Amino acid sequence: YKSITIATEGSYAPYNFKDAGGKLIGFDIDLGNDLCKRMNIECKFVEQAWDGIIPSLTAGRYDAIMAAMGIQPAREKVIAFSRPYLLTPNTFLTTADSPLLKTQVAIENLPLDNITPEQKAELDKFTKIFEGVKFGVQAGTSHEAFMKQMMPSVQISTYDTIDNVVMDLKAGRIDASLASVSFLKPLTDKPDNKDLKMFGPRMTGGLFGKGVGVGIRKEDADLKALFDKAIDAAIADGTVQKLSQQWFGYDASP
Ligand SMILES: N=C(N)NCCC[C@@H](C(=O)O)N1C(=O)CC[C@@H]1C(=O)O
Repeated sequence: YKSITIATEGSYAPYNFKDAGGKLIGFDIDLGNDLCKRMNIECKFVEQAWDGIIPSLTAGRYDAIMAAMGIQPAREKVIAFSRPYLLTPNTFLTTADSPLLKTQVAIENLPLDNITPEQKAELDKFTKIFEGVKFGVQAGTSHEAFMKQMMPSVQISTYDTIDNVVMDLKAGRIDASLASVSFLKPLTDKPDNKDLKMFGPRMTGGLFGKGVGVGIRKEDADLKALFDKAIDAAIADGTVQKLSQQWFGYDASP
């Protein structure tokens, strides 16, 4: 390889978004550039809407995806992934005045790989509390899949971008949402968002898979091996931890 094009969304701060000059910035951009430097590959980042991000990769419009993409089992049927470059659980979001905040959480860290009767009872409790609660999630995500598969009785609205979900939550058009802690913690840490709060179990596994990875075509085994070697090196030397603290305000490195 000499040069690659990496697609990102540009609507998921602080992983990938746009600066004042309209340039793509974020953890995914800084990490992508760092990995390409380690691989000795010229790096170009391109903006791509979420709906076509995977088919544009398999159609050969670009070489890789770095766009806060969970290493999701359903996506693994279509594309390959690098080893994880970030780890995160997933949790709920509501307003600071919501009565949902008073809900007791019985299972703080809830793994979904092998749901026990105890874990199912906790999911069922939140499903019942969510009756009559209007949820909003980003379309085409594991958050949409979790609500449709694990909480089908809950009213759900899907949105083109997470920015429109947050806008409708602030406006009172929806009552709650679901996204990763890596997205929600920096969002709720902003003084701009003192009126928003994370709540509920912090979920991992199951349909979410494990970690965030670089999406790569299945046939590009050499490119995956190059990314995996570079990611291992960037974790080992503290680069992923450094960039995670810079963008997220905490260490989400594997
Ligand atoms: N708009 C974007 N560029 N990405 C949205 C990814 C949302 C979701 C996913 O992959 O479907 N995520 C998870 O399931 C774990 C990590 C990731 C997230 O919410 O940060």
